[PDB]
Amino acid sequence: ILGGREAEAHARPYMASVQLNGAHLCGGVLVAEQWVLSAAHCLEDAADGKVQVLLGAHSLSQPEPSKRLYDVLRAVPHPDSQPDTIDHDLLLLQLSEKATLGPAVRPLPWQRVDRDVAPGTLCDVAGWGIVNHAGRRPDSLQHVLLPVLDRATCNRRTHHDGAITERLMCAESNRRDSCKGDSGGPLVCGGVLEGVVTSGSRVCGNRKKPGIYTRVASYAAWIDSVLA
Ligand SMILES: O=C(Nc1cccc(Br)n1)[C@@H]1SCCN1C(=O)Cn1ncc2ccccc21
Repeated sequence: ILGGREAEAHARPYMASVQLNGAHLCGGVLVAEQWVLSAAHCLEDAADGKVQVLLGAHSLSQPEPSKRLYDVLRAVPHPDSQPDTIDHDLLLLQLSEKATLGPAVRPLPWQRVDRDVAPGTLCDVAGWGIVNHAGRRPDSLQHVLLPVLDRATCNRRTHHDGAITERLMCAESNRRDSCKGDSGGPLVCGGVLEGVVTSGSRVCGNRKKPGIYTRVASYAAWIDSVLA
């Protein structure tokens, strides 16, 4: 998270860390007791290794009572996802067993009604992604409040040149943004999951290239289908 604050310890119980060989790769959001929603390209450059979801954390390294590592029993990518495109950049991970729910582990209600988030709405994106352009990996959870940018502005040739589909949404990127490793993370507006940070390689902190987030309500039927 570029230009953000450190998150309040365990204030976002839905928050998950998709890790490979004890190193954080992507953010994730607990959508059900045994399901974590993330991005489709998080396990791409992955070598022979242990893929695990960390729940109940604030610090990745320090011990916490709430912290629990889970094995990925099933990794369901969106059928229409491709490595080449940021479209349908969703991946549902089923945990080895149901998550032990508590004040620090609670699934987030995700938007089921397909309505665009009103441009200007202040949304909260959190993650353990790089905090500076030098690539400093934060140990503790970080977050930033970004206003939703309208698709028309986002699709300008100077911006994303029509790449933002009706299934995607945007947020402002002037210094304050989401970045590398924030991918797969949640975009929460009014305590409800609206977007998922894309795992597509982009350029953070520049206002002319806004943040791209996959609208969950746009893929509500697929999520429902998988979780059942
Ligand atoms: O690269 C990734 N994770 C990573 C790398 C270094 C440091 C940290 Br913290 N996390 C994940 S796994 C493969 C796709 N990923 C992305 O973060 C993709 N992505 N998402 C935004 C972004 C910006 C610049 C470059 C890549 C970007």
